[PDB]
Amino acid sequence: MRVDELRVDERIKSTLKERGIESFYPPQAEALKSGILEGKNALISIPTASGKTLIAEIAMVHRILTQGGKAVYIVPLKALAEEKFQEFQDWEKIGLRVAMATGDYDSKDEWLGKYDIIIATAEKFDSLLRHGSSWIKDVKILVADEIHLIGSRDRGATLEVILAHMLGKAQIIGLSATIGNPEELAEWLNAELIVSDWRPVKLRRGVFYQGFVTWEDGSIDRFSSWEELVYDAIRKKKGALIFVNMRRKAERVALELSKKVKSLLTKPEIRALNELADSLEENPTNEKLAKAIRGGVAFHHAGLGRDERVLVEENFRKGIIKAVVATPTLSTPAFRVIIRDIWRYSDFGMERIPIIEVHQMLGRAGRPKYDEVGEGIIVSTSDDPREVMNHYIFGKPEKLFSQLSNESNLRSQVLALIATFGYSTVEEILKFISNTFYAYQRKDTYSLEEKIRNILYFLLENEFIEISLEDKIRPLSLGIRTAKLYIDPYTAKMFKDKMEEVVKDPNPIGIFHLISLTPDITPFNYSKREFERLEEEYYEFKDRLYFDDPYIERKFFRAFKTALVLLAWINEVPEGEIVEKYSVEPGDIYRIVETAEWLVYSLKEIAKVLGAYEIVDYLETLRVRVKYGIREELIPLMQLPLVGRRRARALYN
Repeated sequence: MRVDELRVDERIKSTLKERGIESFYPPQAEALKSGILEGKNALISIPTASGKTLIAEIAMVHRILTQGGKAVYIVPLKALAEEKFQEFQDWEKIGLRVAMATGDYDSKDEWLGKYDIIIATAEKFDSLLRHGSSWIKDVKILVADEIHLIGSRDRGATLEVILAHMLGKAQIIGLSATIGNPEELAEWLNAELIVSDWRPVKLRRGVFYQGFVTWEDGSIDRFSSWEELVYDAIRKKKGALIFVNMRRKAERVALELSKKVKSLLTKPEIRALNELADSLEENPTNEKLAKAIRGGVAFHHAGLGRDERVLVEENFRKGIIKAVVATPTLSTPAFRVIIRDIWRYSDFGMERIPIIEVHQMLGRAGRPKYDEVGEGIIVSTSDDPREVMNHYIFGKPEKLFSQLSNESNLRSQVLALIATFGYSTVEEILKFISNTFYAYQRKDTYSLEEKIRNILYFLLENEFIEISLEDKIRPLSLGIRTAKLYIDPYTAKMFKDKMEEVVKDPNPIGIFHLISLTPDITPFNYSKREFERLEEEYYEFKDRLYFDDPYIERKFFRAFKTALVLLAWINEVPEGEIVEKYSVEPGDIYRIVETAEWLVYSLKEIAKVLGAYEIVDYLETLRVRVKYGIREELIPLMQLPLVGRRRARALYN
């Protein structure tokens, strides 16, 4: 299909041409002629390499232009939002307002009412709906990217919830990877189903086993070692992407590869890779990233700061970096994609990476511009080669299961309905359930109903809600406030129960430990080695905490380690020193800090709700200290367009 055969305003055809696009891939055309341009819902299940995002932009803009209103683009993580924001800029050339909303859960954000295209994570949008933002009624279409994450135990329930709220109120467009139950999800969505595996560049998938790669077609190719695939790819001017399961693993493998890749890097690239390694902020975690990069290979994982990760990502794109070793969470295309591990550590033991995931990983092979073929190789270190092939190259992807039973999401969601959506009867809350994907999969209805009755009891006991002998459920201040803060009802419960202790002794350690013990935060882990030190410091500072005795406990000390880290953060300990002293990386530090700000904020708000107004100012000063990791006497110099503990501290001196 030629962009000009597209029955849409010239403004869109014009913007695409400027983009170099003149025609659509067969999968794109099928999607564009399925009814999405006429408002129908649709579920697009095709390779990422086939431009799922373009089908969404076109249907969004066409939607707005033909009927005013706004378009919502829901993104998986508040990090794939800035990239969606950059690529959605060219829509402003035709007068479209593109906004990005990610955090700050406690606000209606009425300022978004003047934008046409809004990008947000599922959580952020879920809370906007709770706050009842004025403009939401103007949303005419919502696009959910990687909609298949609805099957994620963690946050899939949130995505399901907002989708359940929006179905039949706006056009819904889902973008997903291949899954086992495409038609079931499409039906629940009352959507057109577009399933395809057509891709621009041919994809050859194989398995590397003891000196050889066996491709799906049947042929065999010798390779002395899996790493040789990388080396070969690099010698051939192409690049390589290698997936691993652990951070340190990614780090060991990156440094390793780089030790033999450097002898393939012309003077320019080595010269450049050095100007590159020297630009990295200084800290342990980067020192490593440094050595590897000067060698041409880099590692990529959550333990690295946002910037570092961006620097890697783009330079791999720029091609200045020949290969990047990365973990899954937070993972451009490459000629060769190597999956070096097929077993990952879960709390359920070491398990095999899901099929849906391996496919998504192999699908990143083959750059439209530079390749006549893309190759994805799974490395079988100690698995039956044939079994690996049959399970990951010829096995149906997993079927998506509603993750609505996730007790933490459900408890927070049952209250949200009562406290911000006016549900007042169990039977009415059940009506909501009936429109969810859980209800549509006809999954165990009884068990869900009982978990909800129990949850209502929990909420009724802790005074978030109230009931009548007529059984009319109505929310109370703490209920409404909790729901609007987006925190788990249980962390609110934990704040409420300890509010007397906090006002009796307001202090950093106590608070950080308290918040780091709730469900809304993932405390730092600790090893067998340091645990010794943690115990002494604990018993040395048990007076400042708000809990009697851990025993009378793993999370307790994780939270306690976290309380110490944050404490050093507010006391301006240099990043690098914190990384060292507590064995933690700047990625987790920024993540935890950012979450602590949110959580110390929510404690202030819950304090307001419970009369403890005398600690409000303190917690407020604590919130700001946590956000920038600074002493109070610097909070003024924080205003600036940008500075931080960085210069600020020096300035003040």
